Amino acid sequence: SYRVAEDAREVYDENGNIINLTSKEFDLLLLFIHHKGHPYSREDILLKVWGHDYFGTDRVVDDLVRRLRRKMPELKVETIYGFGYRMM
Repeated sequence: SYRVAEDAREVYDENGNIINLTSKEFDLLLLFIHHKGHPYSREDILLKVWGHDYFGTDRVVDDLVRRLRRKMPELKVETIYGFGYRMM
């Protein structure tokens, strides 16, 4: 339902509306779309999006996912309760 330009870091919906993701939102999108079905824990996402020296709340991951899903409601992201997220 989306055209994802990984060079321009832009997303276009099926009608050609531009969807502007932040850099972390785009990184998260790439984790999902190239690994469909894979269960990502919150820590897994943190290490790949925030890096190796972040020790704060994992609720930043939940926030990032919600922002991505509000910007891209047709994405088949699913919450894995108590664990993390996957995209089908």
